[PDB]
Amino acid sequence: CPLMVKVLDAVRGSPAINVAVHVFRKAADDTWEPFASGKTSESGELHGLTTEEEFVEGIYKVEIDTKSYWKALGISPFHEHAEVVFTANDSGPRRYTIAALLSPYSYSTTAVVTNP
Amino acid sequence: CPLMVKVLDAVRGSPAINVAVHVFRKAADDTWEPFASGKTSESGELHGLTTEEEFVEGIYKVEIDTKSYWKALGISPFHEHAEVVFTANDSGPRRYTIAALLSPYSYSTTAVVTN
Amino acid sequence: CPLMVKVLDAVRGSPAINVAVHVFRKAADDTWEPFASGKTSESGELHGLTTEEEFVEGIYKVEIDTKSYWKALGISPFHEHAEVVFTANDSGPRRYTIAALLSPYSYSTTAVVTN
Amino acid sequence: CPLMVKVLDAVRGSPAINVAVHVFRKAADDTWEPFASGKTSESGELHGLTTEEEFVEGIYKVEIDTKSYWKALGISPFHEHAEVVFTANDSGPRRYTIAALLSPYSYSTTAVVTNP
Ligand SMILES: O=C(O)c1cccc(/C=C/c2ccc(O)cc2)c1
Ligand SMILES: O=C(O)c1cccc(/C=C/c2ccc(O)cc2)c1
Repeated sequence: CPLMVKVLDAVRGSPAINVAVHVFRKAADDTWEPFASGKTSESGELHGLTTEEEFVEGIYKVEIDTKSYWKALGISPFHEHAEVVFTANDSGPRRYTIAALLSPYSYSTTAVVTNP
Repeated sequence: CPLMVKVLDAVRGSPAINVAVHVFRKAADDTWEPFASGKTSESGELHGLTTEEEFVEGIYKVEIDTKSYWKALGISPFHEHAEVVFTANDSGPRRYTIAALLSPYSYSTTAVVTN
Repeated sequence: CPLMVKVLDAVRGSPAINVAVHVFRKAADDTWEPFASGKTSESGELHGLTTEEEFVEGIYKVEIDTKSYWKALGISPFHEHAEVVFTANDSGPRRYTIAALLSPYSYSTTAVVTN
Repeated sequence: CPLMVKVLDAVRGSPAINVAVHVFRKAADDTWEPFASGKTSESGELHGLTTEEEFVEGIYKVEIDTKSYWKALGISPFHEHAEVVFTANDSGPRRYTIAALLSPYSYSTTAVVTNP
């Protein structure tokens, strides 16, 4: 798993379950091409987005659909989504975990990057 | 001042000074059109981006150029930039402060919306 | 104003108003002695805690009563309070702002230290 | 594992390894009694602090020794430690993960609380 996403809910003190995530990769024409998508599990984790072969060098955008998440729980949140944009694999293959901690008017995101 | 941006540096414990910030408004065709921009001041703040008359309801994106900030400090960062995307709503309070707290591999952001 | 405290609410997107804050200074016997206290204002800020003359080098603790804040909003929170413990250092910049961003099961805190 | 601690480094984008953690529990006389201690592993996790039997109702303080961590890496940080104080098990046994994300002048902490 070269790319994993983990989402936590700071209101409930729980994993954020069933959060939609869309990943894009910048193409040669500078547009955002759809790359992979999925949703978080009961553990707040999303695995299996991509493979070592497919996850080449590039600029990637991980869009976490926080608004849709909060609305389903009866909260009208501030943000449309949380976007995480980064260059990947520019010094060879790495494993990336993108973590996000969500509140209705705030989020934090961090990356853990390891060398296989 | 319906929209203010404040940026802080979690490594040095200081305002993040001279950070480029670009604001975009989402157009009818879903593209992002430039709306306003500037650089944070010595206090890490950017005022005067827009006016009440111009800041109508709509979807806005605030892009903070965090990569350039870290590179100028000799620090290699993770993100290309920080992006804060939100809907302006007239029902809610009138003044929006978008705050961002920056680390090389992490950022947080919150909105303080008041009257 | 060598020491200011600012508290924000990440659920409502607002200042955290009327939050009790207590500051302690560590004594020679390692106990925490009361130093200053107050409640945050309508802007979520607490000014006037101390003076330059009184705020000497030492270890300080800022306790923010987050539990009472959430309970007053009908929300069950995790922490008893938020505690920020730090050393005041004369070598560094003169003004300390301790900021805290509150959620029911999480808080963040940063220091903005300036001249 | 009713109590687990996980620590991440926001400067390096990595687990925070070898971070000392001391847990205290408030006694009947209102003093903080030493309860358990340990340090984070290569994954930034600390397991095995306590047991279901030992981890009774109480007010607990988890002190994460962030200053000692940052100093070893050549950074003079702001905080002495990060303290996390909470009532545990007041509605029956729960599993607690205390997570902390560290920077030299800032930290964030969150709790994930699950029912076994
Ligand atoms: O709004 C101001 O005037 C203000 C002034 C000084 C500090 C801050 C901090 C905000 C913040 C953002 C994210 C986070 O995780 C913690 C704190 C805000
Ligand atoms: O890496 C994991 O598996 C993991 C597991 C459980 C919790 C977390 C939390 C991360 C986090 C993110 C943002 C923040 O502000 C504080 C903590 C990460």
